[PDB]
Amino acid sequence: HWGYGKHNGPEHWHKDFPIAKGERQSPVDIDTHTAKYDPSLKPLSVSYDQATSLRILNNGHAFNVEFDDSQDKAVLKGGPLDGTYRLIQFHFHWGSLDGQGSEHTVDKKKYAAELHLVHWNTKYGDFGKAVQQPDGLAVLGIFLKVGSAKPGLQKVVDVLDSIKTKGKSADFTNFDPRGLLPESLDYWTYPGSLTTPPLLECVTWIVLKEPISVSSEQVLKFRKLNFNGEGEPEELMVDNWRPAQPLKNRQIKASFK
Ligand SMILES: CC(=O)O[C@@H]1[C@H](O)[C@@H](O)O[C@H](COS(N)(=O)=O)[C@H]1OC(C)=O
Ligand SMILES: [Zn+2]
Repeated sequence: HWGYGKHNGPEHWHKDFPIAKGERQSPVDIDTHTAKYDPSLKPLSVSYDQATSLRILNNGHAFNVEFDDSQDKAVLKGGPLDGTYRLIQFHFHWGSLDGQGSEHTVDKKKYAAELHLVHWNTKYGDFGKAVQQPDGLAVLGIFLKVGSAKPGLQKVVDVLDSIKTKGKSADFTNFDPRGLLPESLDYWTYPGSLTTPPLLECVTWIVLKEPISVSSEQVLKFRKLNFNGEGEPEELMVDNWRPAQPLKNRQIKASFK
């Protein structure tokens, strides 16, 4: 099926997933000088105090830190969002080199990686139904640049050795996603899609202006993961990012001037 290699990569997805060429695909390039400050946006509210992480899994495309979303334990509200969006998982996209890896770009600039915290609109009862709605999901995107270490990320980095290959998973309780946030919640926002198949156009993207720094040693460990299952020839997990798509009939709004 789909992947990021030369033969199954994003340039091919449209064949199985025609929506790949759709009205509101992600990611996109964020042109800081075309984005419009929107004074009517409410402050963004990240409420990750009761967050309950459960497990980390290598699914052959990325690794997912999964959260207990049977209740409003960790939610996202405010900003451009209507209602309550519940945290289900976070994951990353990254490159084979520090100059690439992010999905969204800022004035065409690629970051070394991009963290995605995925939430679903609780008005729809479950994730499956929410992906079928134009306001079904809210993904909080955070850029990673290489520099000094992010201590809050290190717990994640150390467990990757135990989920090297596709299908593997490890326990991952008591992780606090608040340690992954930058100091500022200034953001850009636009309507978009999942960035992997099925590429459903159900996402309100919230992309933070301020990157977090991670060390080269931290990102290197991301790059030791495998796309392949155990006992197969090694395909390093790198460059699992979709390039920017056309903005078309959309506007990006900023929470700041
Ligand atoms: C459970 C799972 O497979 O998660 C996917 C995975 O984390 C990652 O490859 O990105 C996808 C792309 O989503 S992302 N980039 O839009 O936020 C995720 O897909 C979805 C449906 O959550
Ligand atoms: Zn993602």
